[PDB]
Amino acid sequence: SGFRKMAFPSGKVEGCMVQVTCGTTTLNGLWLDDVVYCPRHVICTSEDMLNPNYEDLLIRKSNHNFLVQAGNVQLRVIGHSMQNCVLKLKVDTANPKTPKYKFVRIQPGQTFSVLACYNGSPSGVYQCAMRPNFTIKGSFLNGSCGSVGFNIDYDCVSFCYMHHMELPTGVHAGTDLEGNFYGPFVDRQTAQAAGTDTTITVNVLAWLYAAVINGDRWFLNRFTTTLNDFNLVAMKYNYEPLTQDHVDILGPLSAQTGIAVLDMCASLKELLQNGMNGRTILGSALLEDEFTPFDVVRQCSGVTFQ
Amino acid sequence: SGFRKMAFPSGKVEGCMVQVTCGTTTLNGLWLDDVVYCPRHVICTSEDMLNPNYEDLLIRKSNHNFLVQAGNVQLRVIGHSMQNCVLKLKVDTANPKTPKYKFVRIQPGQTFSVLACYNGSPSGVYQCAMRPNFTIKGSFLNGSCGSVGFNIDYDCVSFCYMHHMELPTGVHAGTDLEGNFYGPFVDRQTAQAAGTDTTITVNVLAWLYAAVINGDRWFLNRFTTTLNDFNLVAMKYNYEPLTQDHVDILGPLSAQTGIAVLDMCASLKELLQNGMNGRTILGSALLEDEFTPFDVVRQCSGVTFQ
Ligand SMILES: [K+]
Ligand SMILES: [K+]
Ligand SMILES: [K+]
Ligand SMILES: [K+]
Repeated sequence: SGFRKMAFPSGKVEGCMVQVTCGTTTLNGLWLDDVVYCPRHVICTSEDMLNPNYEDLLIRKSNHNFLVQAGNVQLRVIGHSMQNCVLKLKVDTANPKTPKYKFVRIQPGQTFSVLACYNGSPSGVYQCAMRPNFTIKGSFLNGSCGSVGFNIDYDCVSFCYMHHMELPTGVHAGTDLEGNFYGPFVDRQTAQAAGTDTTITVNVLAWLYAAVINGDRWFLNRFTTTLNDFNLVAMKYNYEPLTQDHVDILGPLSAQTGIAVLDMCASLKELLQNGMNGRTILGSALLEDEFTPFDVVRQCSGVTFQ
Repeated sequence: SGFRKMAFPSGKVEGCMVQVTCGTTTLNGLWLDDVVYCPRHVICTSEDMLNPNYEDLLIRKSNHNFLVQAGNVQLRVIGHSMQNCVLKLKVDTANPKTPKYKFVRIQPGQTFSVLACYNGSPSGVYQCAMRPNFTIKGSFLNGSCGSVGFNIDYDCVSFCYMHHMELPTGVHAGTDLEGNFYGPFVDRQTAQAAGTDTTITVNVLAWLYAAVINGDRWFLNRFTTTLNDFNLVAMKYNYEPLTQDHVDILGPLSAQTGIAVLDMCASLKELLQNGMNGRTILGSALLEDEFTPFDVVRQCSGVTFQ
């Protein structure tokens, strides 16, 4: 039945994307009700970026400094405020296409769909994971800033990511929609080290469950392990520790397949130690770690979105 | 920076997905104007499937045998016809969300976005390739039939695929939206061998160009080759022949990178012969072949969609 990097449908988010211009910067903004959210670095010139005082830069801005275009329609900015690193432009018009939404702060490991936009217009949609070092390995160009990551539960869009910058290593960094960066990053043009990246253990397990649901059973082995002995081996291969919360979230998949998490863990231990012997799991020769337990359930059980 | 399996935004297609029920079979249909398109095997019982006479089964169907639900809204079927393997249900209501669209028959190697649906509701969106054996390596479950593949050019949705069946090997087969199967497949429960699957050479090349644009240069080697000497090696590794047309299509990427196609070919030759030596290209330990030259340009140049 197959298994793919599968994104949410983008329709609900497409209707919220606007173009926001200030000074020499055009990026994207998120139009929900009568508010447009965008990265506040839109207010900076090249020179401001080196050491911005955002409180002072904003005081010196006026509503008229901001041009927001929604399609062929200029939105008039009637107010402006700043929440952490997100700029909130109050506009004259509530988006008639505002979906049900929440703003959620996700954890490292968790995945979301990205709607990459340029000039307020969607370019494409792809699935991403928040890396343990709070970066995301996006596909973003110049003008992508303001693009958002989201999940959908039933009819509710949970916005969890807004893109702010690309680091020198080519990976991306951003905020929740309350404006707080994921990770030790600041919206300043100053050198900033991503922490060292690790592998999202709980996701690799989830993906192995996915492999079992799709028939692949070769990696199932006769060994068993304790959580602690597993985490010792994990550590050595630059894997995130497996928590009890992780074991609990894998519960559904363990019940669906009948294979216990610690059993699956022992199978992963051996994959880590010995390798794959030129075999593949779900078409991959590497252990894939950008699928959450929930992502697997949703793809393997057929969860739809209203 | 970065490179992902990136699907078109699904919004324009989300509004066309309906639920079509007939007897006990529920699948998806495509609601464009006052017509709903779905796979005609929806009219078959388990027993009909073994050797259906579709002309006769349909004559014995009535408009009232078909339940079409669009959201929480029953569409009344007021007519039914059959085009090859697609059922066309005339309904009382033109879809108010019908986009600009064409129905296009794609060729093997070309890619498209799939909006996987169940019960007329989208589950996810992902990028796919028409395999050289006219199958697609989808992610589809029971009830996915009627789900469509599409591309978007400016504001126009080109529908190119409608899902009809899964083969025993777990790969999928379907029709264009005129109802003609891709490949030697029939909407009948009779054994059907997919031809042997080969690798889409021109796409692997395009993806290597993508790798070069994203900095990866290790696989570039000092060798060069003739097209014919390349195709001899390709054959041995189950790669599609490289045509002159393929070399011409890769022109843009060859110009962007400055690496000539035959030069890139020699780099692929070596990858095929020697392997990767535990190195990776764009995070992958396998040669990826589900990105067209155009897909690479589009993602690396940032083309948007309205
Ligand atoms: K600016
Ligand atoms: K075991
Ligand atoms: K495409
Ligand atoms: K070369």
